[PDB]
Amino acid sequence: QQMGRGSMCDAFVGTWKLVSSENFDDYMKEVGVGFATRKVAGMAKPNMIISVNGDVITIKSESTFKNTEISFILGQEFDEVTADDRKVKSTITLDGGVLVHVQKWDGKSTTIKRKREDDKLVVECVMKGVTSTRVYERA
Ligand SMILES: CC(C)Cc1ccc([C@H](C)C(=O)O)cc1
Repeated sequence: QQMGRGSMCDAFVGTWKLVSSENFDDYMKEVGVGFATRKVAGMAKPNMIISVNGDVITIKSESTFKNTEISFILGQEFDEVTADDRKVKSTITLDGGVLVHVQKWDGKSTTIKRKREDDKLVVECVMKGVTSTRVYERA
């Protein structure tokens, strides 16, 4: 085994904490999340842990609502059970410097984008015409 080199994806790696959220309840409504789940999920201030090991990216969300973990290879679709218990087919790619996560279920689709902006990790969640912006800071 030799030490691998880095990647552009290293800008995402680390431990992040949610510091702001806008329009998340409206995004969740558009997604189809029920009232009680929306209320509890909207209160959560997760930590998000992003790591890379070879071609495998792991995104771990630790919260008081749910914990989730996904591991994947860019461009390669996988099964995901979301925090609100949708069973989706997901593909994550890069669009420039943006991690683009598309989730498909029940004939619906939503896109989550993660991008570095200054010292922040900005998350855009889009369902149809509804966008929510969530901002993480280094933990
Ligand atoms: C709560 C439900 C809609 C699933 C869910 C949970 C977290 C997030 C964003 C990506 C984040 O990690 O802050 C989007 C969607």
